Amino acid sequence: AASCVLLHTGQKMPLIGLGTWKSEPGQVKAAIKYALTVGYRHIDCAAIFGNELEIGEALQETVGPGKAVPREELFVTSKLWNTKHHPEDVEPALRKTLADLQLEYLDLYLMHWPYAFERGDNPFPKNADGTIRYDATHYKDTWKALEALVAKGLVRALGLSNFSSRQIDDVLSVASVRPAVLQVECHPYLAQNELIAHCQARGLEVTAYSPLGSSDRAWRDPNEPVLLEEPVVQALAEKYNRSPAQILLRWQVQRKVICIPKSVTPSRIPQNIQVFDFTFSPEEMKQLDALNKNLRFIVPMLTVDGKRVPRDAGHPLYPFNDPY
Ligand SMILES: NC(=O)c1ccc[n+]([C@@H]2O[C@H](COP(=O)([O-])OP(=O)(O)OC[C@H]3O[C@@H](n4cnc5c(N)ncnc54)[C@H](OP(=O)(O)O)[C@@H]3O)[C@@H](O)[C@H]2O)c1
Repeated sequence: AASCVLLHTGQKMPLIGLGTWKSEPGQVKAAIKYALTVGYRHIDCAAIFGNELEIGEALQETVGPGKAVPREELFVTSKLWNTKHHPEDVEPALRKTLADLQLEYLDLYLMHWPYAFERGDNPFPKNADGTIRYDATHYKDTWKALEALVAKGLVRALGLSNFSSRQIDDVLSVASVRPAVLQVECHPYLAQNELIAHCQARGLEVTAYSPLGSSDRAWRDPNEPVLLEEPVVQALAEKYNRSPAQILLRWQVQRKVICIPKSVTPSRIPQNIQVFDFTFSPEEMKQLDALNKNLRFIVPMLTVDGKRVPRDAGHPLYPFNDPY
């Protein structure tokens, strides 16, 4: 039970994938192997997560010309970190990921963010005051260097992560290799309808990260409301005899949006992919659609005067200034 969408490159990309953000080492390995046993065929990774090494070890014993899962039947994604936007660094950054992942090619390689950070070995270049010392490379230059990778057959498809509609069109206006996927935060509170309509218009499929709301991200502490716990989600969870998260994921699945739910919990892993045997009626979709309130949770902290404000909102290539 795992449907998929067809990318413009002709690749079959499963609607459900295994997220690995914060899936620390000594934990993601166990998660990966079990996920594969339960049907997962789509794994979502990132160099910044600092766990691709352990992921490579899991795939080294579950995927191969002998294991239970053929390499070609797996869809592996990864992303180019912000400190590797300079054209020169792009291939070394990709290769490194392949080394850690122990693969010969990625099925999808995404630019993690449209804005760059000072190049170097420090994933988070700060200075004195502790502020992030950015870089000025434009995403279009990083993108052309990313295209050379598809040429060398190191990556089958390219995509964008955290890009705005304007930035997406900016890449499309000069692309020799067109983005196949747009990965953004997406769930009932941030439905991304406008962006989704935009991508459909540009031939890009949409991947939703933090589909459950990230439960509490790597930084958050409001007080309410909580995506899970919304009465509609609970009502549907009761009606279809499924967990609140399955309801959130099914919602995305039903509207053809790819989801890469993250989990290192044995009992949730199989549940997060088991969202293909039930369906919501049009009215229930409407009810879930009504939860939309253009609210995004995956943004910075850099607390200032007892106030939470975006840390990188100052970057000229910041993706969240425009409506979408
Ligand atoms: N491109 C980007 O910029 C970007 C950024 C961030 C993340 N991502 C990707 O998106 C993936 C998922 O996003 P996300 O991890 O932020 O959030 P998410 O998948 O919405 O939520 C993950 C949290 O939900 C819990 N959870 C998982 N399944 C559950 C279930 N069935 N019921 C209740 N709780 C459940 C997890 O706990 P346990 O693990 O303890 O089960 C974890 O604390 C990441 O792993 C990563 O691959 C991409």
